[PDB]
Amino acid sequence: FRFIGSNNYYMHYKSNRMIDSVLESARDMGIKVLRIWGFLDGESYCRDKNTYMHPEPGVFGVPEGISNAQNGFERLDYTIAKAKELGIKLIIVLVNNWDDFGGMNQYVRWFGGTHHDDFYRDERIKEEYKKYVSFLINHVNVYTGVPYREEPTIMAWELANELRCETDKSGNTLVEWVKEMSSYIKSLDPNHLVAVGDEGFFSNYEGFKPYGGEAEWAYNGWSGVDWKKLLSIETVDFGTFHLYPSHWGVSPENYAQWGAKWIEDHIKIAKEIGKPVVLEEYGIPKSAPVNRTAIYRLWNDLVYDLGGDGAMFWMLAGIGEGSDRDERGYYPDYDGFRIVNDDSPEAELIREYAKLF
Ligand SMILES: OC[C@H]1O[C@@H](O)[C@H](O)[C@@H](O)[C@@H]1O
Repeated sequence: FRFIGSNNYYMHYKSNRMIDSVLESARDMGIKVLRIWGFLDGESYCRDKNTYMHPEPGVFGVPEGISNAQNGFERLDYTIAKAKELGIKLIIVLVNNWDDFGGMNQYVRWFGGTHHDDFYRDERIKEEYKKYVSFLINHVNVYTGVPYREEPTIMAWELANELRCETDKSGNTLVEWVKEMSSYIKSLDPNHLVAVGDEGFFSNYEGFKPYGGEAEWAYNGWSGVDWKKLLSIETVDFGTFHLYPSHWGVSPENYAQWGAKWIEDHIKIAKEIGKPVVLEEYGIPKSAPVNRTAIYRLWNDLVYDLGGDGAMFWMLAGIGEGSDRDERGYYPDYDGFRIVNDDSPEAELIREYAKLF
């Protein structure tokens, strides 16, 4: 199974109209897999979206006594049931490295820690993450009757979006945490694939250096991620990597070749370990002084020709509503990476490549 995929982060708190639009757009475009968030941590983040998943330790869903709120499990249930109908598979990520939707720092605040990376080390935090993930994976979808652990529309669980641990540049903290949590998920759900959801950083591997000497930190272990070691974990089924040369220090004239080398290196390493590998987020800003579609074509050709298992752009949006609606009625392009199902050269490229993979 090889595919063109995408990402959408608002499938657990927006309306039926808006969810139907993203999933219908994916089906129309040929996008087979959508990577979505399965978390909403912290009372302030829940209140901001009027949607509750994990507002406090041991509270899953809407707090007793709060009325007029959405339950993010019910919105995720609706998303899964519609994806099932429309033939879209879902990768569902279980916490954010970043503060959007609470993330690791929200868990550290709950447990009175002092650094983001206490999330990997404090046993009280690790226990709360396992309680959350157990609740989610055992949750019975209210539109299908099928618990998520038995739902084939879900392709994979992912431990943590873009996990990093800068406080341990040896890589060992993340290896231990990924071993513990991926084994834990397999103990709950022996059916589904498990992956990490990280960006794919290397930790000073002989003969792997960045294109053009830019963004060395992504090759030399700065983030505390040793991707090869993570991919070798028995309870990890496939490797994930992300690609944003414009965020990482690469010059615009080097975005294409830096990204090309990044894809080549990840596929070579995963092929030697013998597990599948997915480029699960990539993006070039709409305003970059290069042809974004030709970069996306180059990177999709490389994944296709080198035998990578999937290429997933960040990100796909559909129609918008309320305060999230732009000049054409769509959910707005807030970050410069949005693609929608229109006549843009990027949308045309995605439709063309979805026919190939
Ligand atoms: O904070 C810097 C990092 O921020 C994240 O939001 C992005 O996804 C990364 O690409 C970036 O390196």
